[PDB]
Amino acid sequence: GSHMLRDRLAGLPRAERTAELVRLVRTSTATVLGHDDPKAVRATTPFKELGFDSLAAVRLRNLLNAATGLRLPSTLVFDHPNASAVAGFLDAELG
Repeated sequence: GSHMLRDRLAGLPRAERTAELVRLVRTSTATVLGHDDPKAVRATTPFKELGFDSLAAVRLRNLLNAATGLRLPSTLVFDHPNASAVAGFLDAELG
């Protein structure tokens, strides 16, 4: 109906989920830079290059919060070389 939304959220497969969070992570990531340009990301892009450290590293984690439910690890933007990774760390956090 509609309320089933959630059910669908936690009802989607890992793939779709990853392919979903990824897309978000990508846009979100680039968003942290203060720009809506995904062309500046390919999932497997260098986060460090993207311009992530602490503020930009948190700004993303802050948004990613609405993409996972938690505050994500402060190292998330450290152990993750690219978004493709973030998708994982987040997935593992979702699983």
